[PDB]
Amino acid sequence: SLYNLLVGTYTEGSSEGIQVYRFDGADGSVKGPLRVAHTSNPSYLTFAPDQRTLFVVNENGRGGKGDTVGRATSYRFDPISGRLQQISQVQTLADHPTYSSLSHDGRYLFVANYSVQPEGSVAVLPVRADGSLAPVVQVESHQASKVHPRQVSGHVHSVVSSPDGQYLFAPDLGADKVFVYRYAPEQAERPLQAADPAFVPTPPGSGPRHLIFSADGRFAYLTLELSGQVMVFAHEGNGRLRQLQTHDLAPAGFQGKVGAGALHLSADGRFLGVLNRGDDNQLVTFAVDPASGQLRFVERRSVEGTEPREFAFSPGGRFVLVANQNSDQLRVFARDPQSGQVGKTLQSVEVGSPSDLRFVAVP
Repeated sequence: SLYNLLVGTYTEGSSEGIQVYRFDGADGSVKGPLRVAHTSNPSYLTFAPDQRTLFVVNENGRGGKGDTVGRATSYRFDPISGRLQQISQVQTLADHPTYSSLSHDGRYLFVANYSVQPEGSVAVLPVRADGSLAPVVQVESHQASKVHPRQVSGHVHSVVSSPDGQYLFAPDLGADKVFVYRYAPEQAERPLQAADPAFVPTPPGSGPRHLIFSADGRFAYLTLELSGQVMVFAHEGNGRLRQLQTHDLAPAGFQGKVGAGALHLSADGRFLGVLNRGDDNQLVTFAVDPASGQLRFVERRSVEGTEPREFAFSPGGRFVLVANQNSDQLRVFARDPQSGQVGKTLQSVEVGSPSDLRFVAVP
């Protein structure tokens, strides 16, 4: 049961770009890399539904040694050989683009410019029929909350459409808000229209980061980086969210820094995994109530490294893989798809500053 495993990375160290590995669902082994696509800081990977057209953010910023402006790059991917072919590359108009997503009709790539220095933004990039990117047509920056030093300017950390695709949600870690836009392709010159409400506030100094929706669009889950929490919302459609629940990621009595990072639901909708960084460095697993969407704590598993940046459940659910950015390693763990429990460490993979993981089956 063999899959391509594409690994995004930061390229300040040994990595030279996107690394292509092979994952075996039969034993959990990771082998490679087979190929590396040379490019600057390809830290987040987004595939079109064909699983052949790949969109990448080049998370460059002004204080870098190398390229200093944010870019987005598109690729074609051959899942037989592992080959990646660059199609196009354009500026995102702000530093550190760190996340992207395609509009539901494929007409645009929404980009989250994080921008360590002022100012971050949502950027809108048209996508041509051949998968090439066109220059930015819209840029939206935001007012910051100034509750934490990391919030003196706006920092967009994800851009996520509702599953029906009509609205685009943009958690801004510097604003303590999730901004909400209506997607209006009929207005090619400004496809993102501010909705009502225009945002969903989060607690002061909480740092909203990543948002996901349940498959049925009824609920949304949001990490709060600075507070070390995950928030549960009911999604009403029309771009409206109402708060249901907030849960700490670290136990009561945990002394040490915390940081909430990536989150993903399992393919059966039954479990939510959330990373907590800081001094905690755990994958936190919750059971998801299908009726209320609320979360019940199941377990915490040490990621055996520092700054876990992303993770991915394996396609069959019998493994989970964590990218430990500061440790320069991937870790593969056994997983029980029934209980959601994460077990024995099966392998550690040395890779420079890994930041994202994506599975594509080998035809």
